[PDB]
Amino acid sequence: LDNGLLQTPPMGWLAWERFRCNINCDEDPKNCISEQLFMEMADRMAQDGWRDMGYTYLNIDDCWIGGRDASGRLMPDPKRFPHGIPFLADYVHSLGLKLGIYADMGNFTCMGYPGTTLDKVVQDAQTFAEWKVDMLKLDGCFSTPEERAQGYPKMAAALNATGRPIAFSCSWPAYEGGLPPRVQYSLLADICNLWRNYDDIQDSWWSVLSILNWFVEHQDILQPVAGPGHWNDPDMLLIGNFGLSLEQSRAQMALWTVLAAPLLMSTDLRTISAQNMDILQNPLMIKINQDPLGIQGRRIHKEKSLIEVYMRPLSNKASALVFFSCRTDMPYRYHSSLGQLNFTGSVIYEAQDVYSGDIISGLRDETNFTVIINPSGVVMWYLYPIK
Amino acid sequence: LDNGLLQTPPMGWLAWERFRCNINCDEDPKNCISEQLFMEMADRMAQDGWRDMGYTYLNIDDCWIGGRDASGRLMPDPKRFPHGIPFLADYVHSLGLKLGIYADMGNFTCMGYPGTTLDKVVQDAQTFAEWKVDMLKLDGCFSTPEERAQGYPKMAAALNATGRPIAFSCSWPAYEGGLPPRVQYSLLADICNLWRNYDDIQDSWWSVLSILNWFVEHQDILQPVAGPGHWNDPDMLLIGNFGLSLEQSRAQMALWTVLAAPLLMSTDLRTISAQNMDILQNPLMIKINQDPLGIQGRRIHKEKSLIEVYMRPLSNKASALVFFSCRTDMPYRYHSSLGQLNFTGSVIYEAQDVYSGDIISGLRDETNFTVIINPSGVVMWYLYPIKNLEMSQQHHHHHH
Ligand SMILES: *[C@@H]1O[C@H](CO)[C@@H](O[C@@H]2O[C@H](CO)[C@@H](O[C@@H]3O[C@H](CO[C@H]4O[C@H](CO)[C@@H](O)[C@H](O)[C@@H]4O)[C@@H](O)[C@H](O[C@H]4O[C@H](CO)[C@@H](O)[C@H](O)[C@@H]4O)[C@@H]3O)[C@H](O)[C@H]2NC(C)=O)[C@H](O)[C@H]1NC(C)=O
Ligand SMILES: *[C@@H]1O[C@H](CO)[C@@H](O[C@@H]2O[C@H](CO)[C@@H](O[C@@H]3O[C@H](CO[C@H]4O[C@H](CO)[C@@H](O)[C@H](O)[C@@H]4O)[C@@H](O)[C@H](O[C@H]4O[C@H](CO)[C@@H](O)[C@H](O)[C@@H]4O)[C@@H]3O)[C@H](O)[C@H]2NC(C)=O)[C@H](O)[C@H]1NC(C)=O
Ligand SMILES: *[C@@H]1O[C@H](CO)[C@@H](O[C@@H]2O[C@H](CO)[C@@H](O[C@@H]3O[C@H](CO)[C@@H](O)[C@H](O)[C@@H]3O)[C@H](O)[C@H]2NC(C)=O)[C@H](O)[C@H]1NC(C)=O
Ligand SMILES: *[C@@H]1O[C@H](CO[C@@H]2O[C@@H](C)[C@@H](O)[C@@H](O)[C@@H]2O)[C@@H](O[C@@H]2O[C@H](CO)[C@@H](O)[C@H](O)[C@H]2NC(C)=O)[C@H](O)[C@H]1NC(C)=O
Ligand SMILES: *[C@@H]1O[C@H](CO)[C@@H](O)[C@H](O)[C@H]1NC(C)=O
Ligand SMILES: *[C@@H]1O[C@H](CO)[C@@H](O)[C@H](O)[C@H]1NC(C)=O
Ligand SMILES: CC(=O)N[C@H]1CN[C@H](CO)[C@H](O)[C@@H]1O
Ligand SMILES: CC(=O)N[C@H]1CN[C@H](CO)[C@H](O)[C@@H]1O
Repeated sequence: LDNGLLQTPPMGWLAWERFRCNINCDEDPKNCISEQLFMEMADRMAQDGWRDMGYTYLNIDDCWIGGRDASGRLMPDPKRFPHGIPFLADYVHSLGLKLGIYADMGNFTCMGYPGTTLDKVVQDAQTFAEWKVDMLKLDGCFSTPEERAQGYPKMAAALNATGRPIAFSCSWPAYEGGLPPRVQYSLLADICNLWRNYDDIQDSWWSVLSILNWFVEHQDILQPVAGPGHWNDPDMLLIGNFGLSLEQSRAQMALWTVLAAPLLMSTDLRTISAQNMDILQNPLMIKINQDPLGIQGRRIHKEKSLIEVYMRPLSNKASALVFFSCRTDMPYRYHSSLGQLNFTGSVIYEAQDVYSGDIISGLRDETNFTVIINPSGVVMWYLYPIK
Repeated sequence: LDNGLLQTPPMGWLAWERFRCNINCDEDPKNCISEQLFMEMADRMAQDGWRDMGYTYLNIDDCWIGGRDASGRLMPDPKRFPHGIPFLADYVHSLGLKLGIYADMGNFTCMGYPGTTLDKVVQDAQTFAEWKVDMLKLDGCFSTPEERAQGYPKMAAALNATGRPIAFSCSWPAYEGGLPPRVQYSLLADICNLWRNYDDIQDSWWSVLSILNWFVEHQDILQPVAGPGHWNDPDMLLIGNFGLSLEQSRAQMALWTVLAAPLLMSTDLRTISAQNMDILQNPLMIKINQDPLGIQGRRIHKEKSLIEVYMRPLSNKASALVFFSCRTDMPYRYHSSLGQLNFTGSVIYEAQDVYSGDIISGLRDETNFTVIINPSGVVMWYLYPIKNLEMSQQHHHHHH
């Protein structure tokens, strides 16, 4: 979407995966969807390095809505958002952050809150702009395909007409199977800054693998459509939650990075472990994710050993490689060379291991190397030519 | 098997899951299958609390064999076991541990090492006893169903005839589909101390779930067969390795305990984290696993919320309860009561949370309670009539 926004993938925090539709503030005040939750997360992002590392969006998901007023104007739940959304936008802005919100193209939100029907699209866009929102995720429950086909373009146009830059995240393709012929990716790129292609992530390794598999199965279609201002979105990071092991957490970060995915966390920033912070705040990893060329990577090799190799092209003749073990036994010594991974001949390279920080220098295409990859884990290199 | 052994489930360490068939000692001396590996693991078991908490077996799996000598006697790989197996058994015994070994009822071991064919069953049994081995796992690759039907009883008879008590772990049912009519559990209970019912565990939560699902699906058949001296074996613990999260690691420990499973670790004890050691060395957890009645537990409740409840009967009218969340979203507040979990009579109970150590007092059947269960995780209670506390302090003694 040609609105000047998200020339690199969005980084931030999104409520949904970890906090879901918990509205029981009487019994669970610390974890319910509420103004307090968002203010506390904003504070952590400001104070604990997140904003400084690039994590700038703080996004509200489903279950914020209270109703519509006599003029049809959307309102937040007054018990859980007592000061209203402008208050929260202003608070987040005072901390150098951006506020995202959520609506549904359809009669109701997925969890049954008031929907943004076709006849409400313009009003709702105007309300969000008036509130000084910075991003909108438009879900697609409780609509027909024809309604979504009218609605998503209508919302892009309505947001534009407000004059406020609002990043636009579109769930449209996920409701239509994610693929041609029903999904038109050139159309999506013209109307959306990012789109959810596929199924919601859940807090499990199986879920991560299911998403990775669908993305890699369809990478010939998906890889070319991503670029500055228009990203594929394989969903939220699980890092900091319950379902991923340490190796798996590091793997998701590396693989989302090579896929030029949004880095939208969804975890309790108030209690996040040092180990998990270190993954998410890895400076080179973020540099790679945020590479200005915005070229989504691909799986380039799959071996009978169950080692997979992904490659992302980067600025300044650099590349990212992710060596990914789908083995479930023990560490594996993977033997390769840059020549076996299709690199340019006669060039000499240097590599930095993104997780260890160690430097491997003087690699020619013919140079044999070994990387040790743990099960359901990765080794990631940032590689560039040297003199 | 009525050989006086494994009146409670075996606890120990088995090389296979973590170290597999790594024989490259030239490139990987610290992690290859070798006498050094076993000696270092024994030292850790003796020094770091494992033995003292009940982990007594240290078991060799596949890939130890060098060949057979001119008389047909098994030899370990001389480059990897330069001192021989008797030396290793002696070393392990000197630390108060027991040594397990591995063979295959078939032409070769699964990784292609010399097989214990029917003609070698007796000789190999005699060799193992002479080496002062304490446990034998008998795998089933490269055999026919008739060879297994002959061989597993033949090995049980051969071990018996050596006069040395050797705990006998039989893979037979895993090669027959794990179920009647092909598997005859009444025979297995008479010839084996434990048996691998089902597929090999791998270092993933999906694997743990697949095994749990199978045991729960078939628990009407499987639960009654387990007891002192004859256990079901759902395979090794994954705690300490790569695939399980913290919540999953605690779940596996709890569920294996409720199932009266062996607690056979397979992890690098030299680098295991304090957090994972704390799960595996939990004294109440181990007490429950080792309960002298040896009654395997069952899943007693499954709810549309994806919370499941398992219960294991214990000594002195105590019970273990595991509340298990198969949810994949966020912590869940599970509301229940003992009455809803088929506790009847007007007994007043107390519970200890096995992981937190917290005590919950004054539970009657009607008492509403809430437990907070994390996704792919558990809450586990040791539950007892409160009158047990008093009665346990009011026993009276006299000299004989
Ligand atoms: C509502 O919708 C409109 C229409 O889509 C948006 O207006 C567009 O905004 C974008 C982003 O600001 C503009 O794109 C930029 O144009 C710059 C100059 O282009 C001039 O020349 C072209 C022809 O060559 C004319 O069409 C145009 O009128 C301009 O006069 C470029 O310099 C920018 O380049 C950027 O990208 C390149 C590579 O991608 C980088 O090398 C640069 O560094 C730089 O980052 C960019 O292309 C676009 O021109 C606008 N179109 C129109 C018709 O006005 C509104 O932004 C939007 N409003 C809201 C609130 O959402
Ligand atoms: C080869 O195979 C034979 C079976 O064919 C095995 O022989 C059995 O060995 C076990 C273990 O040693 C024996 O079990 C023990 O019996 C002891 C004596 O009980 C006798 O007396 C009672 C009468 O009171 C009879 O009912 C009974 O049949 C016996 O004749 C018990 O004292 C032992 O108790 C153990 O367990 C209790 C807990 O339950 C503990 O408190 C005790 O401390 C103790 O550990 C035990 O039950 C069994 O009797 C033998 N059976 C037969 C038929 O002889 C061989 O062991 C096996 N050899 C090898 C090398 O594997
Ligand atoms: C989104 O909401 C609209 C408007 O509420 C839905 O349309 C309405 O749907 C109801 C029933 O769900 C319709 O009632 C039906 O009327 C016919 C008349 O013959 C009757 O035979 C049926 O038994 C039933 O009562 C109602 O007419 C209709 N109203 C309007 C104004 O269209 C729509 O179904 C919802 N869309 C989605 C995608 O969920
Ligand atoms: C287990 O082995 C026997 C014997 O196999 C022979 O010796 C081996 C070392 C190897 O070199 C084999 O190729 C030899 O055939 C197998 O029984 C034989 O089966 C073959 C059919 O493949 C048949 O021609 C012979 O008649 C059989 N020989 C005898 C002595 O019965 C047996 O099938 C193997 N079992 C399994 C489960 O693989
Ligand atoms: C790389 O390894 C291959 C196979 O292991 C070997 O044949 C070759 O000599 C090695 N190449 C170099 C340049 O050392
Ligand atoms: C337990 O909770 C239910 C509501 O969920 C209530 O109706 C019932 O009376 C409670 N029982 C007791 C003993 O407090
Ligand atoms: C594809 C898509 O937008 N899925 C969404 C489906 N609906 C929930 C909230 O109800 C989340 O927003 C989830 O991310
Ligand atoms: C059921 C069974 O014994 N499976 C075994 C299959 N064979 C390997 C060694 O090769 C392991 O021992 C594994 O535990």
